[PDB]
Amino acid sequence: MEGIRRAAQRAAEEFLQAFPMAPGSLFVLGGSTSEVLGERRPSLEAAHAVLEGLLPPLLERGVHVAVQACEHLNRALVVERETARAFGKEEVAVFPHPKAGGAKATAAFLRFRDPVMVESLKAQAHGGMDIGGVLIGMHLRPVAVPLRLSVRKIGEAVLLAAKTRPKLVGGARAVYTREEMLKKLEEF
Amino acid sequence: MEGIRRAAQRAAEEFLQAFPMAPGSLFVLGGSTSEVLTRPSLEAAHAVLEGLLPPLLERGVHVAVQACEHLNRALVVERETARAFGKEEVAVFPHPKAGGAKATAAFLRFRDPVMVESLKAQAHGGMDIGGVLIGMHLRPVAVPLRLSVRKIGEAVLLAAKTRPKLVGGARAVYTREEMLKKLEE
Amino acid sequence: MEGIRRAAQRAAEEFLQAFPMAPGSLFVLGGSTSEVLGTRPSLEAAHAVLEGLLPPLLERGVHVAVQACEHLNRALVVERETARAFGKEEVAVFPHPKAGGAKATAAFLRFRDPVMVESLKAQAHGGMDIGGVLIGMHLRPVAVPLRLSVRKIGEAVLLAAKTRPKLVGGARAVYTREEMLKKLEEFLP
Ligand SMILES: [Zn+2]
Ligand SMILES: [Zn+2]
Repeated sequence: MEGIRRAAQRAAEEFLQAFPMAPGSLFVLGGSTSEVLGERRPSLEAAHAVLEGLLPPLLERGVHVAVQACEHLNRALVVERETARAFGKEEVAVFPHPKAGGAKATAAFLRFRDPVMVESLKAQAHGGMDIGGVLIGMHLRPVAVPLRLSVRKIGEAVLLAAKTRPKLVGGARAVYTREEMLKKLEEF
Repeated sequence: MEGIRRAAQRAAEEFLQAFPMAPGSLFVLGGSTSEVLTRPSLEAAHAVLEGLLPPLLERGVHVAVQACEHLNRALVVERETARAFGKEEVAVFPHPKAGGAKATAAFLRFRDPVMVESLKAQAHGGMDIGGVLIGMHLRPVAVPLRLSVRKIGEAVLLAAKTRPKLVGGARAVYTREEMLKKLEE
Repeated sequence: MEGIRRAAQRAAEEFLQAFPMAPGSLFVLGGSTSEVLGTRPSLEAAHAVLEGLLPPLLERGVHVAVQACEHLNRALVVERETARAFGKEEVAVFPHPKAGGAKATAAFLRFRDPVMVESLKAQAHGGMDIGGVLIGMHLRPVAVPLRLSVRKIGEAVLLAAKTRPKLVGGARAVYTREEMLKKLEEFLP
């Protein structure tokens, strides 16, 4: 599953290269292991390979990671106790398993230190990835911006990565860069 | 009056046995001294507080005391509690005939008390002495606790803790074991 | 111009006298420099207003937000540390006089690490509105207008407001520690 493992690390590095997530920000991972393995039921092997490759890069930058479980658990997420506390998350009571929750949330639950399940992130993630068309947008804060990365797939699953950036505001006379602001000042 | 305190201490004792509230959590007390004895009693308020407060405070649990409905159930908390929990302070001073004896006894005993609008449903547990209701202050899901002490004085005691919502459909599981058993398959 | 900074300085001192804001509190400034002048904006008039109002607030550890005009949806300039302390949402834009006003632009130029934020989520404890631009949307309940001796800044009318807790309770309630102790006598032996 090395390529799953390898492709995972790559995307995480590419992502952070394009979106240098600061310490304390929050990252959300959603994905389907059945999709990662294609048409050949979930896979724990694949699950651990994805995490194996994806998590270190983010953890090294002190970025908090959340792993969304599937719809049978309402998409509650596996997070470290400290992340729930740092982000004011509401804990919900359930324990994931491949058949009820999925292999990726289950493997995350086993690999974390003091995992807890949370109802949602209250849409506070700053960036994240969707592996396999499971959807992760509900977890991201405005404004989500899809990121085209060179790594287009993790196994056979289509990879969708998104960063977030602030809303663009103000009317026809407004500007959006410091450079343009300075020109309006010279003109003034 | 010492018996009211003794029932209060046994209640607090049983309550924390079943729900060992951690440092930093919030307990809400609501109650009517009139029901413990329609005239409030500061004496009865002192006994209930002496019985309830020490075991909570020694655990680092924050305490809120709900005033009656004439002050719209605004509660008494230490200024630090209002700060840790992002509570909104309102302007009023309680007295037994408008606030009730217990909010009054708390306001006088607290180091730096403020009246707050509500706790924004943040409490992890509490007690209702006399059926005055405290549910609106508790975070989901409130689980009432059976304690041997069913009354304080002549007032019924309702005690409750809180716990996370149970979620997931028919295949979901709820204990680490059940999970393992599921992995082994 | 010095006349404008002096009226700003008097406004400030008097305001903080009537409402001694604590460190960590939040003050909101809104205004039209064109109104101060008595048309187009002026960075000089902005400069005079900020030099008069900001040193006394900052020395008390009060966080300051400066409201841009409606072309920028009244987003506000605040230090990044303030956006963070008050859980504010950063918005993407750069004010300039013609779009945002001179006051907000001067704040942005002067702050150390400025960011624009969408609103203050009505968390401000007090502020000033110079010229009738409105700042009430930024104040937490209950806003209380203060009458300062300083009524204008330049030609702009000055409106200053503090905030205080909602007064609650029915007919039997009391509102001072004094009234409370008296009510307790009457109950106690
Ligand atoms: Zn100057
Ligand atoms: Zn200066």
